[PDB]
Order: sequence, then C-alpha cells, then structure tokens
Amino acid sequence: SEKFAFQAEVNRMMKLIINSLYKNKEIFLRELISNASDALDKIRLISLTDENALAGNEELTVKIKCDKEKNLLHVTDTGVGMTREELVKNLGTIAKSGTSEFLNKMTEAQEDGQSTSELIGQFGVGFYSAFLVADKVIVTSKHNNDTQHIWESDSNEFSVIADPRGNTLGRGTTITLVLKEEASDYLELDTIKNLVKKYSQFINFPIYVWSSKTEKTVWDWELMN
Ligand SMILES: CCCNC(=O)[C@H]1O[C@@H](n2cnc3c(N)ncnc32)[C@H](O)[C@@H]1O
Repeated sequence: SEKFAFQAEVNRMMKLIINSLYKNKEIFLRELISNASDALDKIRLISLTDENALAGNEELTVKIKCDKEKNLLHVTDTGVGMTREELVKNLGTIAKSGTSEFLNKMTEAQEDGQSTSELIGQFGVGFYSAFLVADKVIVTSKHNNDTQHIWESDSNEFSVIADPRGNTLGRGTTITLVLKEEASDYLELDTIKNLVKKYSQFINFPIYVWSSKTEKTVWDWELMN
C-alpha cells in the first residue's frame, strides 16, 4: 500500500469539473460509461495485433450493479485495464498532452460563458466527476501486463495497493462509488436503468444492469442498448 498526493493541476481540474457539472451530477455516469467504452475499444484494437489479447477474459461488456445495502455503485468493463503505474500516473497526474489543452479550453470557455460539458466529454476527463456523487472512489483494474490492483481516493489523496483477492477481474476495470447520502437515488434500479439507457446508445459494446424481476425474485443482467 503506497500513499500519494494528487498533482496540483489535477486538484484544480477536479474543482473545475465538479463546479462545471454541479447542477448536472448525473453526467458522472455518462463519463464512466464513455471511459469503459474507450477501454473496450483499446483492447478490441489490441486484439487485431495480438492473438492472446482476450485470453484473460473472453467477454467485452460493461456491467453495472447497484448495491443498496452497502451503498455502492459498481461500473465494470472488460476493457484493457490499467497497470499499477497507470493507476498512479493516469489518475493522479496530468499524463497526456490533451489534458493540459483541456485545462486551457475549460478556463477560457468558463470565463466566456460557453458550454463546458462538451469539453469534459471531448477530452475524456470526466472520471473526476464521480466525486459529485461519491465520498470515496475505488478503481479495481487488471491489465494483461500487471497483477490486479486497487486505487482508492476521497479526492484529498489517493493510494494504490496490490489486490489481495488476486486476479478476479480477468481483464478490465471496476469503478466502485461509495455514494454520498444525498445520492442514494443512484442505488435505485429504475433510476440507474434509465440513466444507463440514456447514456449508452452510442457504445459499440453491450451494457448490462443487474436487475430484478419479481414472492419470487429473479436477478440477471438486463441488456440496456
Ligand atoms: C484524464 C482524466 C483522468 N484520466 C483518466 O480518466 C484516464 O484514466 C484511464 N481510465 C479511466 N477509466 C478507465 C477504464 N475504465 N479503463 C481503462 N483506463 C481507464 C484512461 O487512460 C483515461 O484517459
């Protein structure tokens, strides 16, 4: 277990994003789904050049799960996943060149009254908007080139640890949101299914929500797109 501070610019970026989307919190789920989609594209593109790419997990899905009792929301993809060093660098620092650009266009647009939600989506920085609804964000990731690890943060710092549960994802990433008290509605299946549907019509991968039929109850993955 290693402890880390966020880079200064990521602290600023977190605040810009939270402020930009404060009255549209639900866009957090849009961005998590987009990130999962990009991750599935990446492994799909890798499988064109590497016969083993999918060996760790033969599926390509996004699977969402509400856990009312533990107050958790889980967004799981079987995409490319992240190595330990990518968990640290990609989430904890300004890692790409596009991210800096985003910082400039965001502040210029935000002073000029121009729309910013598109900026967040364009540059793929929406991960941080999970903090509008969660007190704790947890990222479990398994990448073909590393062992499974857990990233966790309350936004005031983050830590990364080897997952003691070993390789349970096979390949891919689970974003786990410890929801704020004011965000318990994101644990309701009807809420989540409408949002998931709303945000997944463009995803070139199937997206499922763990749902109940129903005194007899049957739970199963329900395709959303
Ligand atoms: C740039 C703003 C924060 N950085 C990310 O979201 C990056 O983290 C990684 N990331 C986030 N969610 C991911 C996922 N589900 N699978 C793989 N990488 C992911 C991607 O490299 C994103 O560019």
